[PDB]
Amino acid sequence: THLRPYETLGAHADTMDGVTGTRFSVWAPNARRVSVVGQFNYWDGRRHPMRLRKESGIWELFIPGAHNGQLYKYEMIDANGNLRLKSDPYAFEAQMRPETASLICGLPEKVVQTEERKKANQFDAPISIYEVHLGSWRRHTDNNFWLSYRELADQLVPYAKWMGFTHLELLPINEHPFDGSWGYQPTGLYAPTRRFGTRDDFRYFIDAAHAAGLNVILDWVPGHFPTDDFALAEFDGTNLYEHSTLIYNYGRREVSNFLVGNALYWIERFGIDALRVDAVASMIYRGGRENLEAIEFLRNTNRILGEQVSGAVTMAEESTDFPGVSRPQDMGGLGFWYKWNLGWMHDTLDYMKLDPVYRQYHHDKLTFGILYNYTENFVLPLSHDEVVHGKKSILDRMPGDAWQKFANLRAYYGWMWAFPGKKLLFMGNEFAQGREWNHDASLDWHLLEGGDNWHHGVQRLVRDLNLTYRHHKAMHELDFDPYGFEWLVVDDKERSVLIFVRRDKEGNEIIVASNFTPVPRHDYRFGINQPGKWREILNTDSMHYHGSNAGNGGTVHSDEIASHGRQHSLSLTLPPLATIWLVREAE
Ligand SMILES: OC[C@H]1O[C@@H]2O[C@H]3[C@H](O)[C@@H](O)[C@@H](O[C@H]4[C@H](O)[C@@H](O)[C@@H](O[C@H]5[C@H](O)[C@@H](O)[C@@H](O[C@H]6[C@H](O)[C@@H](O)[C@@H](O[C@H]7[C@H](O)[C@@H](O)[C@@H](O[C@H]1[C@H](O)[C@H]2O)O[C@@H]7CO)O[C@@H]6CO)O[C@@H]5CO)O[C@@H]4CO)O[C@@H]3CO
Ligand SMILES: OC[C@H]1O[C@@H]2O[C@H]3[C@H](O)[C@@H](O)[C@@H](O[C@H]4[C@H](O)[C@@H](O)[C@@H](O[C@H]5[C@H](O)[C@@H](O)[C@@H](O[C@H]6[C@H](O)[C@@H](O)[C@@H](O[C@H]7[C@H](O)[C@@H](O)[C@@H](O[C@H]1[C@H](O)[C@H]2O)O[C@@H]7CO)O[C@@H]6CO)O[C@@H]5CO)O[C@@H]4CO)O[C@@H]3CO
Repeated sequence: THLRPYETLGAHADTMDGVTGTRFSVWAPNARRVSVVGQFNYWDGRRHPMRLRKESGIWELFIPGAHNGQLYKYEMIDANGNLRLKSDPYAFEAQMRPETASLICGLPEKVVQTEERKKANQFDAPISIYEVHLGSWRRHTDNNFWLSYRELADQLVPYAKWMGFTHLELLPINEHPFDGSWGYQPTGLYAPTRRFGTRDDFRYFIDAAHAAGLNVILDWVPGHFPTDDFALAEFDGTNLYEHSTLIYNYGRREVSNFLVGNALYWIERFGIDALRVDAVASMIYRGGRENLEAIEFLRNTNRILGEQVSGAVTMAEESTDFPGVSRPQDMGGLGFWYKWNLGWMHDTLDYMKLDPVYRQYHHDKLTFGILYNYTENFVLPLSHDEVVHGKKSILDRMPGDAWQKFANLRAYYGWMWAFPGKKLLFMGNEFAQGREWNHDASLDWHLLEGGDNWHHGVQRLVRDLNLTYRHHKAMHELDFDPYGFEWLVVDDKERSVLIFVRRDKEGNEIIVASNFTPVPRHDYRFGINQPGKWREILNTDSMHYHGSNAGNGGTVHSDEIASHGRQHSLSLTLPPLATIWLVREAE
């Protein structure tokens, strides 16, 4: 099939009877004369000129002498044309940023997705995502140097495992010239950025995450076009990948193939378990208002991906409300598995930002999320996009003095981990970093030095939340089935107390109660479905995270006393600015 253009183009290693070498392949429909430079070729085009094939379009030439390990570029005349030293677009590795040349390397081996890594990707799974910018997670203390891929294999991977995440999500690791793009303005789409080491160093890093029982989600940018370093624009002299606001042309089957391959490339040749596409709204908008060319391309890919690599999922962030982004292509379209719930993020943060005394008027911000919960398969994200550009850290959004801010933050996490939808937390959120995220420095790990403090408390809470959320199927099995969620107290606006139930397929119930004001609530009676002995399995006010240790303090048995149109009732202590999770003890 014509499906994986990385398996044939690029710069492979082939044999031509005994004599060994490097079977090159580029792509230009016009051009007129393209050849190969490098260290095996003295960087001069009149030593190895390359021969065209007219039907397909690929200029090529086996070369007996150039090995895996030597630098190279290309050299072409174009539609008329000029002289251009073009970079291989299928460069599986790229030189350091002196000249940004390519490098002769093969395909890395091949990874078979396990059945356990597929099982961690499915709708009924616990999914907690640690999202990380590899360039600013951590840095060496003495010189502020990046950690390598192998150092991240030793430090980021165990830290994520211990913290209880199921997934690691990397910002784009495309090669790219500018740090401050974070990876969203790429040059080498097929090359693991050399900032952190070789391509095999990065492959080693993925096996390590895999060894630790982590899936790796990769941020994938098929919707951002290379605008820097002349790399992919006016390439052959005409407009191949580029069109005629410097966007892509997903027209030709060989711009499609380039992209479809790149998705397949990471999943198959590194072991990547999920891809996340950002800004689908900018991809399919800006005939109709739409961009029907890009709608077809996503719809296509997510069906191709669903049958080739049947276990690896896709996720999307769409900033309008294009309907059914996470619904099958046959009707609605797009065909992703998951979608980021930005609406939820905006609504709940707005709620958290409110002075607690004003919360009674904005109850709607917490209860609205159920309405549209079953229109998409949702990821509750607390992303990098939320903590830069003057938007503040998540911690600094909270009202109150220091202790009140932290208690607020803990309750919000308590609530978030209970609420229907998968989970995503950006690095530094877990220890309540005070400052906005700075891509040019390490995170504020200095906060965690010295005596045990409030940041230790939040980090502990995130790990307990992760471990409690995994474990109990009620917390994660039925995110997308109305059966998995039922309000117990939706309408206590006055006191800002919200209670609801989570449910597994067996029908076990976990009660989540949030008190969003610093007024302690004693003897708060509410109705329940399953009478019996009840017990706290989670309490954001526990002194373990530096709360006041307010709580129910033991087993609590219910009463046959009606409440909220229900036959039996629990009467509980609700701690101030706090959520608690209750479980039913078996009889
Ligand atoms: O420079 C020689 C250096 O070469 C090799 O470094 C590699 C390394 O593998 C990677 O770190 C990477 O370097 C990156 C950095 O990671 C990136 O953050 C940035 O670094 C800047 C820093 O942000 C900034 O602090 C400062 O760095 C100063 C630093 O304060 C001093 O410690 C001093 O560094 C010297 C070291 O003491 C010494 O070990 C040696 O370093 C080698 C290293 O052995 C080797 O691994 O010499 C350096 C002097 O360079 O001075 C530096 C100033 O450079 O400034 C830098 C730059 O803005 O920069 C690079 C991004 O390319 O890649 C390098 C090389 O490929
Ligand atoms: O703009 C959206 C919505 O905003 C306001 O709704 C509040 C509501 O006031 C709160 O009490 C709470 O709603 C809770 C309920 O307490 C809880 O029972 C459950 O709701 C379910 C209902 O039991 C059930 O009726 C059904 O709702 C259907 C129903 O056929 C229609 O009502 C329809 O809703 C539309 C309304 O016609 C329209 O008024 C507006 O809704 C407003 C609402 O006016 C206002 O009070 O638009 C909606 C479009 O949906 O459709 C729904 C099904 O989609 O199913 C619900 C869901 O389980 O859960 C809710 C949600 O937590 O919170 C909401 C939101 O702030």
